Amino acid sequence: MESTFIMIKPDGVQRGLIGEIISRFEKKGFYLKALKLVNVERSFAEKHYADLASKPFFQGLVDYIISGPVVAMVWEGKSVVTTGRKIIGATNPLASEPGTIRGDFAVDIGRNVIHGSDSIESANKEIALWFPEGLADWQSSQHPWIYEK
Amino acid sequence: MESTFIMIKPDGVQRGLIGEIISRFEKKGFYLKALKLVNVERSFAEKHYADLASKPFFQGLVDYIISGPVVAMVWEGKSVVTTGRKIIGATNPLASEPGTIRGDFAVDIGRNVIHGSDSIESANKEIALWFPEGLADWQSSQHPWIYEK
Amino acid sequence: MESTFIMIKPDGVQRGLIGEIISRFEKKGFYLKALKLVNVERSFAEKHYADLASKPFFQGLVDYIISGPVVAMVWEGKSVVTTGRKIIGATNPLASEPGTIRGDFAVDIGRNVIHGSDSIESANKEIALWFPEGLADWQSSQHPWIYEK
Amino acid sequence: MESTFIMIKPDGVQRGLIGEIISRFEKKGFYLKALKLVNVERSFAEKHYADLASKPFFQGLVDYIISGPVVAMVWEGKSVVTTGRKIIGATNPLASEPGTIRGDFAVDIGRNVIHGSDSIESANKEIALWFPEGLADWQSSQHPWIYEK
Amino acid sequence: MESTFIMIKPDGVQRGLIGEIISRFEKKGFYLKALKLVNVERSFAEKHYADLASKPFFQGLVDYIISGPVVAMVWEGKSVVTTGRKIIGATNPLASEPGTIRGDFAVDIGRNVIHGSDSIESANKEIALWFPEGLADWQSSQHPWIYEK
Amino acid sequence: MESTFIMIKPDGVQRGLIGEIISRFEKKGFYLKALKLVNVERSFAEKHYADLASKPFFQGLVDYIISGPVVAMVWEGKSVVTTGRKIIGATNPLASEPGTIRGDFAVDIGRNVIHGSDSIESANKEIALWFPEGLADWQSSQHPWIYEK
Repeated sequence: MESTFIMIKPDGVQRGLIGEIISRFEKKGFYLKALKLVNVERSFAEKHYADLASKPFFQGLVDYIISGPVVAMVWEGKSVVTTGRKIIGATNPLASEPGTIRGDFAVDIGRNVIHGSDSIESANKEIALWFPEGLADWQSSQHPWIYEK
Repeated sequence: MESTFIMIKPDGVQRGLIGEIISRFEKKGFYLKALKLVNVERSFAEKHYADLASKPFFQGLVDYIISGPVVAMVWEGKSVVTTGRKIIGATNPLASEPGTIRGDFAVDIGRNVIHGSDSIESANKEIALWFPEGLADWQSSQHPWIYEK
Repeated sequence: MESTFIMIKPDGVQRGLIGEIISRFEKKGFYLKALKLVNVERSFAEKHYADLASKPFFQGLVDYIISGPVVAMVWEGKSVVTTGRKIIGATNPLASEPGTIRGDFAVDIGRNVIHGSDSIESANKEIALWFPEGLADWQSSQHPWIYEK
Repeated sequence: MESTFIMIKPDGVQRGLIGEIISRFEKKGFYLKALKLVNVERSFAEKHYADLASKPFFQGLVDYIISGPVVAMVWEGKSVVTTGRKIIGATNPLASEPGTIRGDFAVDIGRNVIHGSDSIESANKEIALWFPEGLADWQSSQHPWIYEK
Repeated sequence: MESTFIMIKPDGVQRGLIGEIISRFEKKGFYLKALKLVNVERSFAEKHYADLASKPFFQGLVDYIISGPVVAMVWEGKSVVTTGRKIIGATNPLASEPGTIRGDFAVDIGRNVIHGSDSIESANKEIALWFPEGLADWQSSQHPWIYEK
Repeated sequence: MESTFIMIKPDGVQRGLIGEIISRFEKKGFYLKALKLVNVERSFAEKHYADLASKPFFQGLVDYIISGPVVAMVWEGKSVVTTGRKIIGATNPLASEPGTIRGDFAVDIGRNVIHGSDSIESANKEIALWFPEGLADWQSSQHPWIYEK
């Protein structure tokens, strides 16, 4: 029942990786509980990157994330926060192992295809930020085969 | 620039087919312009299936679409309304071709995984219904390789 | 609940297509009820192809099937007999459409990868012949999403 | 010519992963020498898990493995025992690397999809238990390109 | 031993479809006998499209084929000419069937991803023009499982 | 703009892995700049392996590489030399991780499917030797989405 925030970045949209990314999370056994394709504006972007407001690359982060639509998602499951980062791979795509999303698809840190919450507290914050409206809840018929007890 | 409405039905979500379906439209070269996971309510379901209100099965259609979340999508491209439906495949399982979405995944007309607009006219209507908020516009850098001129 | 007999021929095994073929039936929503890797003896082969003993290429069918192990399967589902044949594609892989098993993988009628029962009465005979030990029964937790009611 | 015992557990069957799993071993270049779908009997399962008999989670293992059919397999090839384990991934899916079977597909240690022999000695034991009748026989035409010498 | 000329057009290259296209011919059982990535020069293009010199779309064809590199190939196998064309699918994207290359990837007749010889006579001519240096020869270890006799 | 030499060995061609290998490089975001199917002649093989001329296994290497056609390629991108080797996986398939080319496909060090340049120095020498004719020039429409700036 842990939940995490996964965002496909503008480059992930442009390079036609939306379905592929979602499939990795689906096949893993995680539950998609929220999803929307959205164009972000500066003021929202500034809130998402709030932790980095004092960084000199802050403006570039904001300039980029508004330059194309992104796909915002909430995924739910056991250890989905840390396992979500494992699926995504390392920060630098070139250090990311084949088999991970960044390992298979990315080469440039500034074009790293996807974002995943770095921690349970970051996730709760990110989810409240991106999905004020809440989630589209459901119960998977495969629950008893994905999970024990 | 033609657009169509495409919905992954409750069985599509439950059977873990969301990414696979999206990948097929992406690889075809179509542009995703709206996307969301939603739990549908009765009156909205009744509006969506309005054309069938006098049919005996109308109630069943409504009950089912409200029984689980769906993925609502808008796709844009040349002839996307009919080509969208070609990729989806015939309604009747006996008539579906291997290589289409229903040809590959569906065995029951009542569990047909996905549904696309019949016409430009009905698409316009479905888009206005499902996405009052409008679309997330963008321009693909692959445009000049997908389309001539 | 209808069932059909599906057999991967010795060329299917040799060309490493066992998993791919099984995945196709699984993804379609059919239920695997029996499965084994078998070396076939001539008298058994002759029983399998009994309804063809009068023909000249009867010996040809028989020799082919004893030339290496085969994978014998029972698949269960709505219209699985006809649908099984549709997925397999035309007998002459030259006429087989891309998206079918023979359309994707085969070029020669004498190496056409796989066999599916041609009718319900043939399926019942074949299942009785290959699996007198019975089937492995189970209920899929995805049943209510693959089938209506 | 080394051989190992690989078993797709009931959740692998239910989640439709049979073909995918077989494909990974085929593509690696390993040779399938035995295959059956089976419903496991309780006293048989108690034997298979004997080495864990005095462990706490022992009865749970026994209860679970007879709760649905499994796919029992023998695979042959150089270092197939250790390499089969490498393909399968870490026991705890929390640790399993993307690109491995459990890394790609599993989230719960109690629903970890598949089993492979842990050593040559376990393999011999498991193979004698599950396939007392022995193996199917064949020689791959790809042998001289998979192996040297 | 029949051979055909298959060429991936600049849009096929730009959209990253090179490996995918080659895979489809490999899996079918055909033999790659010649292969090169090449930039095409205007007068060579004029020669390739010579038979269309009187047509008003001639110059557009010439401009387009030289706007990017192409992957020129020779494939060999039974009925490879007509089957090559079948794998490629209909010229017009409103007609291309899902499961074919154009069916799966193309939406515009002017950006149709790939070319295949339309007849044995055309093949022979194209092969002589594009590969006067001849072919690379080899024999596939899979020949006896792809072909009978 | 760094470039590397990647060669699919005879076993990779025989096993029908050509397209699958190319796809992995395309999907990562690298640019194919040279590609051809070649029958290597003894004196050229001796040049390619010149660095190992004093090794006892030198003649074995030479014998193998001329036994069947290879696919020679040049790929370009950020850190493509080291990244190429990462995608390919460990030299010994006992160590190669699932997700890498050798991880997924190879089991014998002597049949390790593919080779990539081990350094920028080696890559330059290899590119000069295999592609004296030079590289294809083109600019990917995806460049601004693969690379920042």
